[PDB]
Amino acid sequence: MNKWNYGVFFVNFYNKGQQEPSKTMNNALETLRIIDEDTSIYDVINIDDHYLVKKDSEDKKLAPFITLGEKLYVLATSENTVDIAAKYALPLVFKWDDINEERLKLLSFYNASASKYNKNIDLVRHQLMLHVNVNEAETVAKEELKLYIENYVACTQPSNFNGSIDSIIQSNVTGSYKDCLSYVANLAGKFDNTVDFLLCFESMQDQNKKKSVMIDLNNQVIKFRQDNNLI
Amino acid sequence: MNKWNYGVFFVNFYNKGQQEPSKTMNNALETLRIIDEDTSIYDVINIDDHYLVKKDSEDKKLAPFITLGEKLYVLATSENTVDIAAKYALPLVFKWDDINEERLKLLSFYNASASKYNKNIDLVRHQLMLHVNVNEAETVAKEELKLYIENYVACTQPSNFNGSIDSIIQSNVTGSYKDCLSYVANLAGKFDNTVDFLLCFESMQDQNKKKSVMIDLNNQVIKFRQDNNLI
Ligand SMILES: CCCCCCCCCCC[C@H](CC(=O)O)c1c(C)c(C)cc2c1nc1c(=O)[nH]c(=O)nc-1n2C[C@H](O)[C@H](O)[C@H](O)COP(=O)(O)O
Ligand SMILES: CCCCCCCCCCC[C@H](CC(=O)O)c1c(C)c(C)cc2c1nc1c(=O)[nH]c(=O)nc-1n2C[C@H](O)[C@H](O)[C@H](O)COP(=O)(O)O
Ligand SMILES: CCCCCCCCCCC[C@H](CC(=O)O)c1c(C)c(C)cc2c1nc1c(=O)[nH]c(=O)nc-1n2C[C@H](O)[C@H](O)[C@H](O)COP(=O)(O)O
Ligand SMILES: CCCCCCCCCCC[C@H](CC(=O)O)c1c(C)c(C)cc2c1nc1c(=O)[nH]c(=O)nc-1n2C[C@H](O)[C@H](O)[C@H](O)COP(=O)(O)O
Repeated sequence: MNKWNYGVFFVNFYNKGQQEPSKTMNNALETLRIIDEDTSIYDVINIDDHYLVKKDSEDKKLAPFITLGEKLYVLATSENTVDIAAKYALPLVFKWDDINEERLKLLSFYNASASKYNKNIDLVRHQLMLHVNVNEAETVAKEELKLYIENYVACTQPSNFNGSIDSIIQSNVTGSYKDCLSYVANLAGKFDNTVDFLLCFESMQDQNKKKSVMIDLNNQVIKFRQDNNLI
Repeated sequence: MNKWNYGVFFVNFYNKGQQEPSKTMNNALETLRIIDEDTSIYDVINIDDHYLVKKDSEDKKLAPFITLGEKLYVLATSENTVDIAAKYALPLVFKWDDINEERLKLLSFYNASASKYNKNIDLVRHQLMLHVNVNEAETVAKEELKLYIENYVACTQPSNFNGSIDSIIQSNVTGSYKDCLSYVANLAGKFDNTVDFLLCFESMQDQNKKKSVMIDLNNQVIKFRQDNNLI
């Protein structure tokens, strides 16, 4: 409730970045391995696949409901699909490809709508979806995440790709460790400190890096909690 | 006696019919509180929404995963898929709508594939999805459950509502508590007692039976456990 739960997510696509169709998955099976045996704190896994047109037999967009464990959430996909969520008090799951700016404009309607329906959402915690990529070398990390995406937008019809693939990244989480930690736990802030994270560590090719950037942070939260009043 | 597990699923479609627009969603939310608020045996939830053509520009059908907490699953969408799932020796989620005859011919296919990749399968809990209807007057349910499906049916293209949707209902759980129970138990045996349940109590409108069937199960199972010791 000040205590930040952590989850993991994966996109669902064919041959992300460069990785050969079989490889993308073995990596993702490893990402899950850690979860089970080499960590704790990663307590839920998600599967971003939202780039899809979800409409019934009447060209009617379905209600993006995200399920995490017993809990149920709804993707803050728009101003209408977000307003509505206020109505029933449901928490939102912030998109990954949302320039932090614009995605901030949406927890805004969600404070404004909550108001409207005179709803009391002080205990509703949003979920933030970030694409981590940690490499002591500033720049390798960014040119690596610009491959997980550049593929991803082959599918989605992107106008951005005229002037924006850098911002998404700039919005996402990358660089050395400390600047990664100090960036998110900075961003939490711009979200009135009301979010939990679903962070994709799949741009990261060097498995050993990834396994190390995972159990590090585990051993970090597991402590931060322990250390001072959590569980 | 290995400790069997239970989740809860929800179907996802609009203007159900019989249940007006925000009728369903308002019941849905009531299921949800049952879980959070008065139960302890419902570990996860799910929002089935199968009837889609998870295609893309390239027309490649997307890997139909399903996630239940920190664990990954592969929906028995077909015979290949199951086979593919056989490799990674990932569990399967048998779906509420395939006729028990196909939620079996399919399980059969898995095990063929699996012990044909050397992937040990012993300890692999699969997951059964069934709609439920409970009320002493074991004839009611079938009507209010026949309804739901009859209210959904249209899209999917079921090899039967041009005959009747009596197989599907036959496959799911209609009748009366005391009975129903004994019957799914009877269904677990058809899969070497290594299948877990995902129960969607959303056929039954009277929300009092709902909260009762539910809390009825709960206690009854957490009692069982506290007994033969497993919690
Ligand atoms: C490595 C690749 C990318 C990783 C990205 C995600 C990593 C997880 C983030 C770790 C959190 C970290 C703690 C850790 O290092 O152990 C961490 C860091 C590094 C920093 C700089 C600040 C953190 C913080 N963690 C928390 C936290 O867990 N809970 C919290 O309430 N505040 C935290 N804060 C500050 C909050 O803003 C503030 O303390 C809180 O709102 C108190 O409220 P008020 O001011 O209103 O009284
Ligand atoms: C936990 C499981 C939940 C239960 C599942 C059974 C079905 C529940 C249905 C809940 C309906 C509810 C409607 C309510 O009561 O008013 C409801 C909810 C709770 C939410 C979050 C969204 C709804 C929605 N209902 C509708 C709807 O009825 N019709 C519609 O066209 N869009 C609806 N949407 C929104 C779509 O996002 C939108 O159509 C699409 O994004 C197009 O807009 P744009 O692109 O511009 O964003
Ligand atoms: C009311 C709405 C509909 C509800 C439908 C979903 C829930 C249905 C109830 C099923 C759970 C129930 C739990 C309970 O007892 O409280 C339940 C029922 C009703 C019945 C009839 C049998 C149960 C059973 N539950 C378990 C169980 O949790 N674990 C177990 O190992 N065996 C259980 N069994 C027996 C196994 O089949 C048995 O272990 C095996 O056949 C023998 O193994 P071996 O070959 O090694 O010797
Ligand atoms: C947990 C994170 C997600 C993983 C990352 C996303 C990338 C792919 C992950 C799994 C890889 C794998 C490929 C492999 O190992 O060779 C893989 C898996 C595990 C699964 C379950 C399905 C795959 C699949 N790979 C491919 C593929 O490369 N190409 C393709 O055309 N279809 C692929 N499919 C689709 C099926 O083969 C089939 O076309 C369809 O599902 C049949 O459904 P229906 O007939 O019922 O509609």
